[PDB]
Amino acid sequence: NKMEAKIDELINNDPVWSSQNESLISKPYNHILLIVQINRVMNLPKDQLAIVSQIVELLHNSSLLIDDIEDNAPLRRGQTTSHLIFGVPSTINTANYMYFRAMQLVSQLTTKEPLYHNLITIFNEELINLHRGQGLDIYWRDFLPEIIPTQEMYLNMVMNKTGGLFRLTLRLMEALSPSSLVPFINLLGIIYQIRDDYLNLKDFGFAEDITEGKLSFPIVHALNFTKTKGQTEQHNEILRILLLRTSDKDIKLKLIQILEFDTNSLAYTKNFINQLVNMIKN
Amino acid sequence: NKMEAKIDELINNDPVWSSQNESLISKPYNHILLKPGRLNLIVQINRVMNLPKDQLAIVSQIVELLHNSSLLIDDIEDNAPLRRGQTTSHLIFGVPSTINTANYMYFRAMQLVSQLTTKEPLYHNLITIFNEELINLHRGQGLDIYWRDFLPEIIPTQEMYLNMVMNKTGGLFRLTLRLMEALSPSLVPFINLLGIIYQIRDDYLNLKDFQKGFAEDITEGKLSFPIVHALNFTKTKGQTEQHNEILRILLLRTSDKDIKLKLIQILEFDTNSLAYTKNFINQLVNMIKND
Ligand SMILES: CCCCCCCCC(O)(P(=O)(O)O)P(=O)(O)O
Ligand SMILES: CCCCCCCCC(O)(P(=O)(O)O)P(=O)(O)O
Ligand SMILES: CCCCCCCCC(O)(P(=O)(O)O)P(=O)(O)O
Ligand SMILES: [Mg+2]
Repeated sequence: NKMEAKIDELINNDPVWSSQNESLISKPYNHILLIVQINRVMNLPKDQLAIVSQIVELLHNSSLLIDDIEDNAPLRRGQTTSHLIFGVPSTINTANYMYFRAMQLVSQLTTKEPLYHNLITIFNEELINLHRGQGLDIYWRDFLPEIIPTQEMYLNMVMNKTGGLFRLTLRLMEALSPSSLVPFINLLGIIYQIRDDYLNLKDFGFAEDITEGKLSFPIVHALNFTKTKGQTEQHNEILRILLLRTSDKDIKLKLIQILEFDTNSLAYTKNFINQLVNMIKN
Repeated sequence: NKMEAKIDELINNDPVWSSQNESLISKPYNHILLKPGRLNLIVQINRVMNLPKDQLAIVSQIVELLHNSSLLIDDIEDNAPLRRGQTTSHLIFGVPSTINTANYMYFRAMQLVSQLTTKEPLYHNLITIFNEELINLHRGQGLDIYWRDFLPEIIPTQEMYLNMVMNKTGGLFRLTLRLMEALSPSLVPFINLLGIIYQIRDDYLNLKDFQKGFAEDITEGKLSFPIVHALNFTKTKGQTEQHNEILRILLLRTSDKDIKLKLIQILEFDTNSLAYTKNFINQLVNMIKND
């Protein structure tokens, strides 16, 4: 009787969610928490610009939470990663929750049915590309040495992965522009990712990419260079170190030395970046 | 300048993605499809809804994709060793690929919504429903995981448990119903009640089948309906030792069969949570059938 009235009230109402439940679920996210120039070309009413910014931050910060779980990373922005503090379970769920909260902010960008559809299609396509690229980068790392990607394979993976959020931001803005730079943002994403792989080793930075076993741009060059020159032992030593998932700084340095002195992959990568930067700068 | 050409063809084209690539990253998902898992429920609701078969199939693929992908994530979150009688995908392909693939399929499911219509207004409503219920699904899952992982910081009351279920289990049931109603050329209250019955019966059988199954909810430390009743019952009656012993067992995350059986028998004889739950289920069932 009393129970029934309560069940009645419950099922006839929208699901109950308090501001306090929201805070509990947002903890892994708030922890990591600690465009306008592109707008000098797009000129979006500071209104929409606010939402696009929130969308990008939600996606970007959430994808980093997941990326850190996927790479078992101990640090991010100089502090202990969220999953080590709140646990992997809550961190995955919170990150995924923020993906859908970002998705909901898209509807406040516009109610114009034609443009709305376009915005959700862009959001959908680029999150698809982001995940395809991440899945490929993860697959090569976790199945090593089953597949050693080539430079071309690596660049296609980057166009999907890194290119995704770069293209997402640019395409949303362009579509809302009251006034294509995609080829340019793509080049920019490639530069940013290769430089990120390069600096991970040069700052050595804990050179966490080695510990993670990542097929970075220099590693890909080094593996294909040693394969081509028939340097079996060197090729194998590189694979052996990546497979150790080691945190030993001496071992990480040993690999970096193979890359500096045997395959000259760091100079190779620097050069490649300079040629890309030149394509923009020229 | 030959690199320049390659680079140019690269950046001026859509990202390259092959069917071989698609197959590689689909492994964790394909594995959960190997064993049968709904198409039923959808067809029953269609007696009321009358969706043409070609659209019913698409709603069906959407719910399938989301449900299966949810289970991949759920199993990682509960560190479940088995799903549908087989080794769990994360244990085979690893947590990283599995998280990524499950999340990838959430977006492939979203992409399918546009195979339902070309009418802009209706398209917008379907996406909004999709979006709302995925938000609700994660809100309830967030709470369920939080209570379990930070126990004994929060001991939910029956009411909090029911709101968590309305969000979590209610999410897929309402998503399915709302999409169909929005397509039909409200049974929401009914579907909410069906989901609550479904979840509580699920919590109940996980223990009763062990007292044919592994009472894995105990190994997972879950604040199930019978556990919620027992924790509040022991607190209310001043059964301090049993209240703390229930907490200690959950926190063990144990696979020991005898320890799980001890906890189930505490629910059976000491707190009468199993009988309480069996009756709560019957009463909810009565609210329907008798109407
Ligand atoms: C589906 C989530 C994909 C997130 C990818 C984010 C890129 C992260 C890196 O920038 P980081 O791990 O050095 O922060 P990447 O070098 O591209 O792996
Ligand atoms: C309408 C949402 C789906 C309802 C059906 C759920 C079936 C039960 C399982 O989720 P489980 O027995 O592994 O917990 P499935 O694996 O999909 O059969
Ligand atoms: C945002 C992911 C939500 C996943 C929800 C999965 C519910 C699965 C269960 O049906 P099962 O773990 O017994 O298969 P639940 O009893 O509700 O945990
Ligand atoms: Mg990096």
